[PDB]
Amino acid sequence: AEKPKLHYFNARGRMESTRWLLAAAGVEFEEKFIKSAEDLDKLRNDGYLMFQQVPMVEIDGMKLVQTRAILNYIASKYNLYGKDIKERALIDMYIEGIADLGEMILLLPVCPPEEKDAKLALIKEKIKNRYFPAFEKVLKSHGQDYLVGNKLSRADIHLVELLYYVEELDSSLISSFPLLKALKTRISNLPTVKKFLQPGSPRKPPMDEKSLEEARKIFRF
Amino acid sequence: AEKPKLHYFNARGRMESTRWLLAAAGVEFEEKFIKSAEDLDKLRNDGYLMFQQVPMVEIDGMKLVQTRAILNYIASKYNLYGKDIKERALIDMYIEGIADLGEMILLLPVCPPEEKDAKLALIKEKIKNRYFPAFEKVLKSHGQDYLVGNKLSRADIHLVELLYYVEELDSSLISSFPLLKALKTRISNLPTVKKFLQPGSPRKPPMDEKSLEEARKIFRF
Ligand SMILES: N[C@@H](CCC(=O)N[C@@H](CSC(=S)NCCc1ccccc1)C(=O)NCC(=O)O)C(=O)O
Ligand SMILES: N[C@@H](CCC(=O)N[C@@H](CSC(=S)NCCc1ccccc1)C(=O)NCC(=O)O)C(=O)O
Repeated sequence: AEKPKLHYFNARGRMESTRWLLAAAGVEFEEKFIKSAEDLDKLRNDGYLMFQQVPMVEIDGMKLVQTRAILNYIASKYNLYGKDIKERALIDMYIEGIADLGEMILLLPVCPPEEKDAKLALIKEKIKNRYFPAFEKVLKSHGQDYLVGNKLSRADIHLVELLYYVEELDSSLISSFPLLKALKTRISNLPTVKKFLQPGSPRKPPMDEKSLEEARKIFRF
Repeated sequence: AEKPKLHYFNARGRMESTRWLLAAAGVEFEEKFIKSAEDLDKLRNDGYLMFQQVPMVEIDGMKLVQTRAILNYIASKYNLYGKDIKERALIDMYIEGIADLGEMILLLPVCPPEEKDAKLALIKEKIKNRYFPAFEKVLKSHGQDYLVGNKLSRADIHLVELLYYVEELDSSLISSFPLLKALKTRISNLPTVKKFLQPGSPRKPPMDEKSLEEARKIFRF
């Protein structure tokens, strides 16, 4: 049990940001894929899940649930959480904006069909007018290669992950954000992240209809 | 030196857990209330809001947005975030469960009238069968006065705040969790918290009709 062990169903979902961070940190992990409501109930009954939910990661003797608890620990453990409390505040402020946007995109597929169009348009408007400007502005103001402390952090990893999902959405959205483009390229070419982006890795594909129906079967929603 | 300043409207909303945490830490703070969309637009134009939203807290030379960024910083600063990353992992796991429940309760008032009762019922069920059981188990597990590290942390503060909102919802819900009942009593009698719970503190009341209108008008939803 040297490898962290990720419990989740076979999809990006709430576990993918953790997959990215671990990979960018060069940490190898195992994944135990939930395939059925029965598998989830198994974990639930063996007392593995504090709030009866996944994501859960077995790491360092712990059974960590809650996405942010997992990410925070992993980021600290591998020195990707800034150097002090004030760097951490910037990292936290940045990645919480990223989380807000990411949550909107993550849930788009379960928007009621009569709300789907307006929600997509809202997401595009916020990307254009709120989130991309905010992060371009940060890069522009210190001119450095990384978001915080002139050094690779979880913030660059989380943001670049999001850039890939926005590109899947509408490849034109990032067009007028040169600094964001540059960041995506630099980060994507880091050896650990390059390897994750390449075919064959544990990186997961966009959720399709089949996958969405598996999640409804498993999590009973 | 300079007191923290809390930028929000005059309500609990997303700023109340910050008010609790600062107050519990014995930190005096000031509030600048937003009363109109025009006040919000000023903070925006002034460049004070990274994502054009509040909560915003001015603290130690930073304009901190994002509830979790704010709370994380304050928790670390006043030694309420555990003594090592393993304790922070437990704290994070606990408080993210508290966040999940708090979010359901926070947004209850903006449920459409034909969803209000169903949603309320779900909440009560999750309190009774998922969340209170988890936190009671943690307390029963080590038998100590505080959730983590045998010492006051943000987890105790965030939980007890939540126990007060649950009491407003349905005073019977806590009835079969003696350790939670006793935690609430103990934390409520810490000098700093006791003063916050007394009249005249920055502690805010439950949202009533007018408050909600002020919120729609101000934040344009
Ligand atoms: N705040 C928690 C949330 C955990 C959570 O919601 N877990 C889900 C599983 S996570 C999820 S549903 N993954 C897919 C998300 C998704 C669904 C549909 C379309 C797109 C994405 C779960 O366990 N449900 C069972 C239950 O609560 O009884 C966290 O961040 O870890
Ligand atoms: N993830 C962010 C979210 C901040 C946020 O949503 N702020 C709202 C204001 S906070 C909120 S609306 N508080 C009221 C809570 C409430 C809502 C509905 C019913 C009852 C209470 C805002 O600024 N909206 C304007 C905009 O996005 O353009 C954070 O935690 O800080």
